[PDB]
Amino acid sequence: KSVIDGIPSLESLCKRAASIRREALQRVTGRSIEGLPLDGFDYESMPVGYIQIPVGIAGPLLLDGYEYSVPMATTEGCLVASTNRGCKAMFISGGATSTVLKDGMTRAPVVRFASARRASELKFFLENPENFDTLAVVFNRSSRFARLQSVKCTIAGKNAYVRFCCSTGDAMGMNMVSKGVQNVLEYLTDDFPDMDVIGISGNFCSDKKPAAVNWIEGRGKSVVCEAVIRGEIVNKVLKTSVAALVELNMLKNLAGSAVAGSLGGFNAHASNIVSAVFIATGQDPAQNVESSQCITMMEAINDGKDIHISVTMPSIEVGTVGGGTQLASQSACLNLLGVKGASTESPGMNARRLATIVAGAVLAGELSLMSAIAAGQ
Amino acid sequence: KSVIDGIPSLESLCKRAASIRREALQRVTGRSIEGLPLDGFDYESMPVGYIQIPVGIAGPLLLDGYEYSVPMATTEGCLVASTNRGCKAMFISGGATSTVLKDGMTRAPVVRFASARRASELKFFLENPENFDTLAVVFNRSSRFARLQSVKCTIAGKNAYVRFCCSTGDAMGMNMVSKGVQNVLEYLTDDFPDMDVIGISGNFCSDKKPAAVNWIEGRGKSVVCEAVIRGEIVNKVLKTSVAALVELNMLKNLAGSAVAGSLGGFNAHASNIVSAVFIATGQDPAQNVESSQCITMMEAINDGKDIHISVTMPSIEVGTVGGGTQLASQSACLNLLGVKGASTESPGMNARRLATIVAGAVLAGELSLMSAIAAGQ
Amino acid sequence: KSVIDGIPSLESLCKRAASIRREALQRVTGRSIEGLPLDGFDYESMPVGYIQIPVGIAGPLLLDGYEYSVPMATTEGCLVASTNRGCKAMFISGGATSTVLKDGMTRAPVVRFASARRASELKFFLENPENFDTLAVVFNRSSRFARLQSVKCTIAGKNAYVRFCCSTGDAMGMNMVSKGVQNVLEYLTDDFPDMDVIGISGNFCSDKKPAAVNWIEGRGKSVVCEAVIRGEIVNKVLKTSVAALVELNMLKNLAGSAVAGSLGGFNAHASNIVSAVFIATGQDPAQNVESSQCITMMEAINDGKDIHISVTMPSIEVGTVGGGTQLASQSACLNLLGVKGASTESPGMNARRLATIVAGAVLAGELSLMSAIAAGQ
Amino acid sequence: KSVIDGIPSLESLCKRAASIRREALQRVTGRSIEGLPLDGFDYESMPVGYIQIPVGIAGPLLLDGYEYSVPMATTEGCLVASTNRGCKAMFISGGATSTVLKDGMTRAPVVRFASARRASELKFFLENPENFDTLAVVFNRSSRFARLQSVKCTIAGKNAYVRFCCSTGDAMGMNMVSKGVQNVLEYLTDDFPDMDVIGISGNFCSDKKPAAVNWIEGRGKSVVCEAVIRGEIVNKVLKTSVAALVELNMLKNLAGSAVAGSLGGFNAHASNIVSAVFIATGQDPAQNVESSQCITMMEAINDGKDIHISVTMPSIEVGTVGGGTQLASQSACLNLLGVKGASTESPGMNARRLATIVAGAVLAGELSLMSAIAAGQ
Repeated sequence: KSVIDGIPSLESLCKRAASIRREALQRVTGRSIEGLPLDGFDYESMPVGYIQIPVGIAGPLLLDGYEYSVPMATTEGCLVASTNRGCKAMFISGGATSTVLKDGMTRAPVVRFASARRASELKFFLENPENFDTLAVVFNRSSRFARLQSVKCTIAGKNAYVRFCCSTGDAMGMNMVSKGVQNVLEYLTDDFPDMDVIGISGNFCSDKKPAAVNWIEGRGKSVVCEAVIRGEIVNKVLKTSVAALVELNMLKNLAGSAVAGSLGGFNAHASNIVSAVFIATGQDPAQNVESSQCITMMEAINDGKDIHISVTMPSIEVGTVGGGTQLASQSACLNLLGVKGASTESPGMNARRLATIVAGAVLAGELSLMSAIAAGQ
Repeated sequence: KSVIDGIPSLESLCKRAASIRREALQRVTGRSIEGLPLDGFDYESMPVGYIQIPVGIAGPLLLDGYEYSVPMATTEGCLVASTNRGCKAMFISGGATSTVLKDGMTRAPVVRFASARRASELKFFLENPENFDTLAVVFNRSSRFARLQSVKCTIAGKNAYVRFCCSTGDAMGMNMVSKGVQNVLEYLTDDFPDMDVIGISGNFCSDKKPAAVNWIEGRGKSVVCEAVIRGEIVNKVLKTSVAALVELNMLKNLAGSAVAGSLGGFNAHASNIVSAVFIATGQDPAQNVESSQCITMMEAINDGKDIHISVTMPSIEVGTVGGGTQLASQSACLNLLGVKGASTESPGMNARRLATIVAGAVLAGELSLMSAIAAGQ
Repeated sequence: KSVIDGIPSLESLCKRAASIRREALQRVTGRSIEGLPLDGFDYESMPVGYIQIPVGIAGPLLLDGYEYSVPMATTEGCLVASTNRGCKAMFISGGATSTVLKDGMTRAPVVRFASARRASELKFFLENPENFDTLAVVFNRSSRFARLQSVKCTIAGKNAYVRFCCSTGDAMGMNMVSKGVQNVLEYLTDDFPDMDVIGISGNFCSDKKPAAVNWIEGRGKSVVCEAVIRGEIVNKVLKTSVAALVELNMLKNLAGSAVAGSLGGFNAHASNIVSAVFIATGQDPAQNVESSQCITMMEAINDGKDIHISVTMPSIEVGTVGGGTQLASQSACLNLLGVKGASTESPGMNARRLATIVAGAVLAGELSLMSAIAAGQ
Repeated sequence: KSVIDGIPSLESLCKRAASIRREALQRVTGRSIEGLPLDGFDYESMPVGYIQIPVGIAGPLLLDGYEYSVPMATTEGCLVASTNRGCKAMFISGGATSTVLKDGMTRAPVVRFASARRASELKFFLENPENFDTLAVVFNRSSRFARLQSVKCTIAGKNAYVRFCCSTGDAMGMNMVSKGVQNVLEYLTDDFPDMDVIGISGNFCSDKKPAAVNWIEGRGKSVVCEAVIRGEIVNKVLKTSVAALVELNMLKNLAGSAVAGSLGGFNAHASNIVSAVFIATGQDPAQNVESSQCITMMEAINDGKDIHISVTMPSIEVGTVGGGTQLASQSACLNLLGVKGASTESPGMNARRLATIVAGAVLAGELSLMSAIAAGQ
């Protein structure tokens, strides 16, 4: 208790230190943090406690022939219940099919020269296919798992925003892409000694921000997920018509988002589902900003009898290794999905499958909410 | 254990039911969820468990003359440590000043008519100042706390996207604005019996999506937060110059975001800080998407000797009543900030103060990360 | 010819001076400008000649009960021919109906203070309804025709972007809104002597740039134009189906523009028609950038038998007085439309009608090109 | 005159026909088009006349070591005069340096399949480097000058937006890229007989619309143009300081455009200069919408003594062959610049040089207007 004393004049004595700081904070603050638990968490895995978010289960989600019980960390029973209704409707409709369209994490440092002419010489150097193997060798010293895929260099005046894209195995891969970029920036001091490195991120990555570069180019896992709901199931189960769902999608998710001046927001509530699964599975909750990017498409097929439904999500940023993924509670949620840790089969397959599951759960959420709106007409 | 049996052929027997579903899920799934705790949570407050996120403390944050210990729910000690460094630098610089520029939650139903001419008659009706008091009376039956502020009606063909804005006291207010919109849509069946209500949300709100309507118009709390760091402190404490910080802000947060095609992403990592405080204080983590919207400005003042730093955040969506805010752990975090529950002084003052604290913590995070980048040159 | 001499050692001796500069330019340049005419133009109305663009006629365009022969200044006979086909199809379909949703030109100076707190005091002052009549009196000294409608002040750090909106009679009104803004900025030196005026335009207007402020808020004339094409005419004349046109609109103008990351570009070729009419009628060709902003909507009506078609154009910037509108050739084109000069009925009615004609011609162009694409399937 | 009769009962008897239609139009319309000339134009090169726009000269513009007299087709003497002031300031500052960063015209058809899985198979086929030479051979039958550079396929649900990029020699190249796309779509019916071609343009090109695809990826000529103005010239000639110009650029062209929600509009008035040169040189005036895309950068160099100024313009769409470029008056304006017709040296060099001249004239306009604003403080 004398430790709490010196309040007078943290960075520690983990749990013992955790306990000391709590009393110091309540004493100095004058505020009770009574309902914030200390006990029940391994702090070895400036902590003062931990918050609790309840995990609900949505499913079974039938995806590429497999059944998933989707963990959703949220306050609202109504989000789990609604996603669950979407899972049931797709389960009797042959389930969902996912396709991974692209897989690579990006980092875009800003560097500058004395002229745009000189900056353009870095661009032409880096984008010359003959130089790729050398840049990749330098980059890939980053890690066992780092594989450079591309370098795109955008010039703005005497500045270059140099977008590196690489695979990172089952890691989300922000630390890996960064080490790789540092290798290439050090290697470049030979042919480019006039280069000033302004920052490891020039906001062209673009990390934890909505950006057209990510919508156009993708970032992390670019995924499309689709299902066909038969007319008879749209009528009997979803209590609407093919026509009403197609029209609502066009008026709400396409025209409405257009009128609102949306960037990547051509969907009903992808953000709700992405956030809940992200927190359950120990992802970075700040990457929900670009991971929720989605265009929902609903089209009449088979002479207007059935509906083709899809979500296209260009920038799902997930990993199954590192960060919050290796805490006990979040690890258990990845294990439920069968994507805990690195892939046995081939590096990155677990993080890819996680991305397809997010997209499948988003498709279920879109079908359920859009059906409820349409049925309520 | 026979309950787990009928697996054969949730919506319950709260904790007792919670326990039953867990065994049913592990048995049916074939997957261990061993490290997901059941015990230690009041389920009365389809749950199968809860995840734990550790809470670190950033501060003291000196804001409008008061000192705050900012709870940050995150995996990374480095985010708390960095935000803490920003708090110290501002604490010796006279602290931060916040200004609330606007406060109101929005909902934008999509309705349609047989013609754009007819849709325009709803627009001119709703936007006619003589009709406001009648619309407000109908709207404000929503709640003791519901106060209609404005109605803006955007026409797209024969469709109207009708944006309602109202104060909601200390509630985030999505349910309140929605009840109010339903009152007005029912009242309108008199003068507009030809009106088809397509949906309570036409994506023009715009909720949990990045949209220019929210950047231009605001949503929830629109806040600016500012501080002045003296040259001598920029040199000795932040290990950089006024010139280097102003140039990095222009090249990274302004030019870089512009080159990336950003919408509201004119900042270094507002999303990181917003997400951590949002989860600590039981906010909706999906509203991080628009609540992270921020332009960071850094300008040389006093003949280039000092630096004026600010964040302008048009759409911070927070409440201190309802949702996750009334769970034990998240309640304790609001109580630390002194903004638990409804305002004693005047309804909405707690949710406003919470918004200013988020903006202050974001300013600290921006100063710390931008200083570290600049100092690393 | 000695004048051309002093080539030796812009701003003049109008036609006489025009002729002198031409020889000086060919002599000094070494380049023949033989095919650029000098004769045939009244230079009294550093000119070296004039270019010629041929004027084709599209119509009759049946709009709000009147018939128009639409002058289109363009190189391509195919653009006039296609727009003409659209006019015919609408002419047998009952013609088009326009609605003016808003009419006001904007200017947004950037001003700054020592703090965001102080900048916010200008915001609250300017947006306080009690101050409006005083601001309007100061503003409206601008002109006989200047009528202030609104002032919106956006704060970014210690800077204010102050958006003034006013009616300007039949003038496009950029010079009028500017004089009015100067009056208000001078009047404000009393209560705001600390205010630094950084520029008369802070790019928030936003003039001759694509900006979400103009898409969301409008600028100049905000217009919707609509028509109904009967199934039998879609089949027999346009050689397609209602279903094919609705699907093409959703896949091309909505989904396609969304995938492209469009701002206000939810249309097939509004820009082609706007540019041609703008140049014919002596408008500012640089304002084509925001005047082409358009969402094209095509919806099945009457149990899928007929198609409702519309264009919604939030920022058509036109005048019938001042600028190029009072040159001989462009005056003749306005006179063809019956909108030459100021309105006899009421100030602004000619410029409003011109805006509805542009929207009608755009609707015709959209119907023709979209029908040709659909029919080509 | 009996021809005008049958008014009774567009497509012709060129000038003879031109004359007939004029009387028919005045008779039927009741409107005089007296000041629209018929005589003075070769109609062999549904015309009813031609408009006249006066051509002013800006320069000399010193660009990559050469001097240019820049033809500007505009109503306002003040735009030519202002651009002229910018040319003088750069002329005594060592002139401007341009760099072409990319050169290729794009077309993006929308095609669809029964599934996103099947659509993804077209993507992987088209983006497989092993298939490139076959696709290029099929594409390049388009023309002597058509050279396929890249194919990027974006999937949205069961739809593919397939972006083809090719060089087109000195032609703007919209017709060439289109023939090439038709070759590839016909060749694909072998391996993809299930493919439905919805349209030759799916708005992902993106032609005559502001789109992030063009800002991020470029379209036509991507150009950067730069100059250094010495402190002594900023003081004595431009009547401002290096500090004031850098601050105005950051507050107006960067922060202001950001606050406005601009896409590619990070500049003062690029649109004004682009439109004037486009019309003078017979370019497509509708392509001003994307050709005006520009970020203006102004940075203090040499210990704050001098200013580095640049424009980066990702999508300048110009040709010197075909369209309006081969009319007499517009041909004379290209000839003044020394870029009339196809390149003798190497195909495309004339259209590239034209693009660098536009960028140089835009830089001059930006320097002049920004200096005038700064000097007026």
